[PDB]
Amino acid sequence: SITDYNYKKPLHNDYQILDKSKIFGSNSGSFVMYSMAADAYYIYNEKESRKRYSPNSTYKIYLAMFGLDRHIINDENSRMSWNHKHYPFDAWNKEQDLNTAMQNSVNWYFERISDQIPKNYTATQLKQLNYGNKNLGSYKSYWMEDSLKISNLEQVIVFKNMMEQNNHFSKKAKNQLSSSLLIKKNEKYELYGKTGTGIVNGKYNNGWFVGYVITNHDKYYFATHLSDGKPSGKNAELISEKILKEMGVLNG
Ligand SMILES: *[B]([O])([O])[C]SC1=NC2=[C][C]=[C][C]=C2N1[C]C1=C(C(F)(F)F)[C]=C(C(F)(F)F)[C]=[C]1
Repeated sequence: SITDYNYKKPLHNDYQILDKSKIFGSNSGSFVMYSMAADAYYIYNEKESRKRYSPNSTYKIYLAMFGLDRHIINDENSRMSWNHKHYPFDAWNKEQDLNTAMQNSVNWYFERISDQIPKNYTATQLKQLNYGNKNLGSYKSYWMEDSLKISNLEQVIVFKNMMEQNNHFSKKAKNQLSSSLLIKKNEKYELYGKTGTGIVNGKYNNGWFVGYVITNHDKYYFATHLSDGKPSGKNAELISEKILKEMGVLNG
């Protein structure tokens, strides 16, 4: 409870300090990146990077993986019919597959997955993944400004480990998840990721962008968290992309 707001485990790694305060501007937060070739971490605002926040829609990454693992969806059929409930976003008011659900951050699709996953399986997975505080609370949308929290630094460690280590998750599930996360591809790179946005009292409280980049030469996992200013998922994405471009990760 007391420091389940904080990730205190140190890195058995090389960790390079960054200054991206100019790109963040009047936004508060942190940026973490890991290079697979260097096996090294680059961090802006290491202090903020270890403070745990609700993952919001970034957790859909994991609900997707859990849904694939448990065969709730698969590569032949990940489609789910709209139940004819009018949401205030037209992209939600229709049938979805994993790709559209992930792209448009359709809560009801991922809530429908969560509803079919037994709590004991989720507790086991968060323990094995080392996902943040692993706090499931009431087990009702626990990832949306609720009990479950994770740090920006952990967003990178946990995602990298889940994808890159040989674990109980199949390659095909990781591949289908990856496809759902692809944002941009040109001759130089592929950019994958997921936004998250928390809203408290009609105001932005918490912005995320978690993802990875494949180039010709390397693979980088990264995440941006915004705690203040204009802390939206969209804004976290723009900041991520400016930082990655500057660092030579994104060309073209
Ligand atoms: B996840 O991205 O963190 C979920 S975002 C989310 N969930 C809800 C529930 C109720 C009301 C709003 C809401 N949002 C925000 C949202 C956004 C945006 F604010 F983040 F921009 C955008 C969209 C969409 F238009 F579809 F792209 C839907 C919801």
